[PDB]
Amino acid sequence: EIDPKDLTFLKELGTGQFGVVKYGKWRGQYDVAIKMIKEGSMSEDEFIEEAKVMMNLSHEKLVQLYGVCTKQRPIFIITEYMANGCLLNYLREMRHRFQTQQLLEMCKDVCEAMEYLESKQFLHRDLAARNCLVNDQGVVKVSDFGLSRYVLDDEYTSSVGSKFPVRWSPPEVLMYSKFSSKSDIWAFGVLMWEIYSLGKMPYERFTNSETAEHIAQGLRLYRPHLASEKVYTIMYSCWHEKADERPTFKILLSNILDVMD
Amino acid sequence: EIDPKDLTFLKELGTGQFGVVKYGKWRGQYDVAIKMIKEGSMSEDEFIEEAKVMMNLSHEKLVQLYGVCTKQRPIFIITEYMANGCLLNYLREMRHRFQTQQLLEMCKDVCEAMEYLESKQFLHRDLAARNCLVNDQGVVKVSDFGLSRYVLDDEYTSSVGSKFPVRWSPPEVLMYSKFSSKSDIWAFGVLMWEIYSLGKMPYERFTNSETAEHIAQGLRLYRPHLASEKVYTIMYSCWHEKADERPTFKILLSNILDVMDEE
Amino acid sequence: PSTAGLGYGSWEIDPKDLTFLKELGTGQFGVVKYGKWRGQYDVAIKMIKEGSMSEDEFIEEAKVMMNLSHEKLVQLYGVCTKQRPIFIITEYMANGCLLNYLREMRHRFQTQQLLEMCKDVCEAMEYLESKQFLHRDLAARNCLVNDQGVVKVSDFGLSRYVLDDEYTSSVGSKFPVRWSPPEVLMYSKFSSKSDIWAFGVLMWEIYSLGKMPYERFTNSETAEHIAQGLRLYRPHLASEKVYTIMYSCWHEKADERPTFKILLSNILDVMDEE
Amino acid sequence: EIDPKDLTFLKELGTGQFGVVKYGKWRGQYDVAIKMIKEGSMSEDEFIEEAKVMMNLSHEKLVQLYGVCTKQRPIFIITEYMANGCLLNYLREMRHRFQTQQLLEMCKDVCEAMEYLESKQFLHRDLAARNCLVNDQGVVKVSDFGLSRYVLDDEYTSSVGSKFPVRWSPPEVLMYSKFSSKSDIWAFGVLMWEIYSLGKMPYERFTNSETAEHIAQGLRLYRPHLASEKVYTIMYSCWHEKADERPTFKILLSNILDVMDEE
Ligand SMILES: */C=C/C(=O)Nc1cc(Nc2cc(-c3cccc(NC(=O)c4ccc(C(C)(C)C)cc4)c3C)cn(C)c2=O)ccc1C(=O)N1CCOCC1
Ligand SMILES: */C=C\C(=O)Nc1cc(Nc2cc(-c3cccc(NC(=O)c4ccc(C(C)(C)C)cc4)c3C)cn(C)c2=O)ccc1C(=O)N1CCOCC1
Ligand SMILES: */C=C\C(=O)Nc1cc(Nc2cc(-c3cccc(NC(=O)c4ccc(C(C)(C)C)cc4)c3C)cn(C)c2=O)ccc1C(=O)N1CCOCC1
Ligand SMILES: */C=C\C(=O)Nc1cc(Nc2cc(-c3cccc(NC(=O)c4ccc(C(C)(C)C)cc4)c3C)cn(C)c2=O)ccc1C(=O)N1CCOCC1
Repeated sequence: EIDPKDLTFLKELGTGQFGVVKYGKWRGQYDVAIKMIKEGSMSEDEFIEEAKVMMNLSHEKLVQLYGVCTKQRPIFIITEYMANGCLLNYLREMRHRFQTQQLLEMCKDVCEAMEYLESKQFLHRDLAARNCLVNDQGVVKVSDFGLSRYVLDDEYTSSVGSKFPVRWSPPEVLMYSKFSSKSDIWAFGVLMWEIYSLGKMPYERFTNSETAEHIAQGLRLYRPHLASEKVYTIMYSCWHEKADERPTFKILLSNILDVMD
Repeated sequence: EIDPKDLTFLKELGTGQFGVVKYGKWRGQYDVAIKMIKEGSMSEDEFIEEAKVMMNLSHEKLVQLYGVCTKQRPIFIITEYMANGCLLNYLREMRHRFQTQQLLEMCKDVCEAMEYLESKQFLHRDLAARNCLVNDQGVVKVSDFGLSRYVLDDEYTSSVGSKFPVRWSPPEVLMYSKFSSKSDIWAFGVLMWEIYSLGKMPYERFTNSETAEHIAQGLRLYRPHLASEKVYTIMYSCWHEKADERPTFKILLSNILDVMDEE
Repeated sequence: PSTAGLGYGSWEIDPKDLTFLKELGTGQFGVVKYGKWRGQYDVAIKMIKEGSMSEDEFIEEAKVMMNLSHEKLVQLYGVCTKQRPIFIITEYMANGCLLNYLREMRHRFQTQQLLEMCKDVCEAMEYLESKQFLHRDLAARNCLVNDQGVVKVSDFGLSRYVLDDEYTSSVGSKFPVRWSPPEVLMYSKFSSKSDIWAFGVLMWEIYSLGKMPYERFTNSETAEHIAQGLRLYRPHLASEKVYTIMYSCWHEKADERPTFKILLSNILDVMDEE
Repeated sequence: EIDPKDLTFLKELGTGQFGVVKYGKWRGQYDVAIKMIKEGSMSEDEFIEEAKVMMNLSHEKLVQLYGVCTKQRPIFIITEYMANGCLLNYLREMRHRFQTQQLLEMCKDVCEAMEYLESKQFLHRDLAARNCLVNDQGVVKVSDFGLSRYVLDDEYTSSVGSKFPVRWSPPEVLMYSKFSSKSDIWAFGVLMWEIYSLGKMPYERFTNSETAEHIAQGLRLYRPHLASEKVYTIMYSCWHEKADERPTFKILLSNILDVMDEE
């Protein structure tokens, strides 16, 4: 719960699924991003009671949420800042000409966060590159975890809506709307592909409708040019037909660790 | 050698590095493709002189040489016709909608062919999907083997020419132009990638001179969409930096089969 | 970028009203699919792949294209630009590519049928010529057939927007060398008259029932030799009267080539002569 | 058309209805302000095809449009640069404390501009001190005249919108969306009130809904303290309920000129 005395508004980050997001300083001290929830976008009545659970999710590879402004419509959601912005925007730029070692740490940065969330029995529900944000330390973090539950937008919420993350959804979500820890695993593997493909669109020559059938039909994404054969086996592992035969994040962390050292 | 009196020139099959290619009937029964070897394209003495070592080569998966015509200028080279045409054009097509089991088998037909050459100590020196043709039965065959030896274009034979097969070549060729079966091995792996990717150009967004630097800095290609985790493993194995650590075609054919038992 | 603020109107289609049904193959801009719009209309939908198109240029300028309406053009319904990839939505031609249709030895024409195909295209081209719009890649591969067997011209003026160096440059692998006049090959001088040159070649493609022009030569050899005045011979199933029309398209001097209007008049005269 | 290669982007000047505006220089010389038009904020096709009429509007007291950059996105609109910024701020300074003569001279500058637009059958349609700028010479000039027509925002275009200029609109605009020379006249009187009140908001203790209701009941702005009776008579003449009894900018300029000789 953040009083707005601390809150200065400096520059705007973008307008997101919940409307406008801003960056400033909270406490004239700790740099923040500032979600200014647009009215009617969010199930705030749902969000408020949860919010304790969400505030008690602490990890260094998570974009922590410092607090809320509940004594206003809009509500303000305050998060830590990532000054290097979108993972996707970052991945695409070849100016780094990113090293393979780099991309792998980037997967590790995420797996770390997801392992924590997994042990918290907490689901992202929408794990993608776009929902990852990079900081001044070149460190990538997971954002907007479990906030999908409160989206009021029929295109987003619905499995055939314009906004539903079909390309990150496992066989079961697409069919039975069955979200589990393992549906989180399916998305992480696709993120891994996004990272290795340096910002390429998954299934880019398929539409959302077509993607959703051929996922059932059994086909899968490529091994991106920069992935080793092992590095691929790890991502592909996320993609087992039966969800109970996919690894946990914990498992994926060990496989990833093996590869580095 | 063939009597040119037994060749009838029918349709066109386009043009090649030594010029035009035709299709015809040899003796009026064997349907054949004739190369006509244009002026200055080929090292002509130092062709027919080895030719018997290219001629005597026979395998189910190589496109068969039938002969030549050398008493005449330009010389003819007479080869087995392939209906289903270019691997690279065959591959791309929607009408096939290629099954992954279909790609690996096509990888098997190519590897079988390469292994036989390996046995007979015969380099190809330009292996790629552009250099494979498809018969009526969707059988893949490798052609034009050894012909890179006699080519009289510098752009083709010079590492940096605007023809040189840069995207299909190993570090030891790109930097010191050293050819063995292992640079023929490097070529197969890229070919697998071509097949699994349905006709994508390798290293598409890098130019030939750029790629020639980049592969020489350690990196490679993306295992294609339809490429399995184990399937990539084979194709990758071909791209070892030290040529010794790359596999033989004989091992590859086994590895492919062992995926074949399962997949 | 998108179409907002540009006054496209109904040309900016809401993709929610699109159904995707089958793949149709790939072109220079990537995948194309077949589908329905509003549950009522057969369409083809291009999905513009990344890096393939000068999207900013296309969007600013595409209102001219959308306003092209002729029964012999494969007309554009509209675009979806509030998203990526962009969708280009056009009418569906059920009988597909012209060359396969011609090459179909399963179908055997009267020659009068081939001339009618030439007329259809000429009519499409005369219209474009009237609107001062260059097609820039007229070729049989870029012609489609409806279920009445009518031939229509596709993908006019979209060449402007390709980013592939090899397609754009006259020295490139994908450039339409066999359909280009000397002034295009030597000087990159595009005009209504390069479209005329191409049309003559297209007529040759039709009357040869789908042969590739100059195919004994490479792209670079063809370029060199045309500049040396090489011209295509008369297809066997082509009369001298017909051959004369296509041949007229190939005068070395652009100014001496006919207009599409002149060509249409010539084609009608042959039809009506005999 | 302006070649943007000729333009430098040297300072940001905040954000308007169409988005960001920046300070810059044109061809090394001219000081310029550049509107970078936000996508979907403007009906750009409509503006462009009438834009010539605007460009040619030439008067000393108008913020001159110099040109446009449209072979692009975002589109640019390039104008004269005004150093002392928006009038409303300038007025709200006792850092500058005006004589009343300065205030009247401000009214005359605007009235001169309006008389010219009025002569061109061109409506401003959003005249207010917010849309008036002051150059380094202390001249007030009218800005963004006619650009209201091209706004894509129902909040601004709708009479009951949150952004609509309710406080500057005559009853026939509020009731009937009837814009004319006479609507610009009413707005001008409100603008004179803004000037003499040193930037107070008109009808301050009423909301837009209240203001509309009440002006139809005949509520009128009171005489600002620095405004003489003769000046108040002039602004008030702007506010007749019946549009055809409001003066012209020609008549208003004459009255202002008369006060200046005498007062
Ligand atoms: C107002 C604070 C101030 O002093 N600003 C300032 C301005 C200038 N010069 C200047 C500014 C602008 C400008 C900048 C932003 C936004 C707009 N408005 C629009 O673009 C716009 C208005 C209305 C409409 C409607 C269609 C009517 C709704 C549409 C768009 C404008 C106009 C434009 N020009 C040409 C300028 O010259 C300079 C300096 C300042 C300033 O900040 N200071 C001046 C000196 O003391 C320091 C502060
Ligand atoms: C790809 C754009 C980008 O890189 N932006 C960017 C961000 C940034 N820092 C941060 C931005 C945000 C932020 C801003 C706008 C919108 C959102 N998203 C949501 O609000 C949101 C998303 C998804 C959901 C669901 C629940 C999953 C559906 C809900 C809400 C966000 C997150 C947030 N934080 C914490 C940021 O730190 C900095 C800089 C940029 C940027 O544009 N660039 C930086 C790199 O170079 C310049 C470009
Ligand atoms: C993809 C179009 C296609 O299908 N072509 C096609 C091929 C075909 N069968 C044969 C083609 C050739 C042939 C034709 C031209 C050029 C070459 N290459 C060379 O001559 C050559 C290549 C490389 C080198 C080096 C050594 C690398 C330098 C030298 C020379 C070739 C090989 C040859 N043979 C023997 C063929 O059988 C038949 C038919 C087609 C074809 O046009 N179609 C296929 C069926 O549908 C209709 C269209
Ligand atoms: C020859 C195969 C065939 O018949 N295909 C076919 C097509 C069809 N109808 C349509 C196809 C397309 C279409 C599909 C893919 C790619 C393209 N090309 C481009 O998008 C393109 C072309 C040129 C350019 C430049 C810029 C000029 C270089 C860019 C892009 C096209 C055009 C489009 N429309 C509108 C179609 O209607 C229907 C059916 C078939 C087909 O498979 N058959 C025909 C009927 O018998 C069965 C087989």
